[PDB]
Amino acid sequence: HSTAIGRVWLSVIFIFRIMVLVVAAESVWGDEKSSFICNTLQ
Amino acid sequence: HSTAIGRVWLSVIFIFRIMVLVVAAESVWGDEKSSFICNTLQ
Repeated sequence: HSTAIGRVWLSVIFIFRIMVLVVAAESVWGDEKSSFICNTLQ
Repeated sequence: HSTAIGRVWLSVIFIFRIMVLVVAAESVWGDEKSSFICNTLQ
């Protein structure tokens, strides 16, 4: 019922985004706050 | 040989300055650098 080009390509890009987000959230952004340090005694 | 007013008053003020400097150096300025602290980790 839907268009040929739309569903397949949109689903593929959505799955790619999900995979990239999973990898980045699991690994890259885990210690964004714990390792965030400033040069001060305050 | 010198003037009446000069020697006595100058000597008294000089001795006063010496005593004040002795007290201040012994006590007030002893930890001017050791207790000098800045708010930084540098």
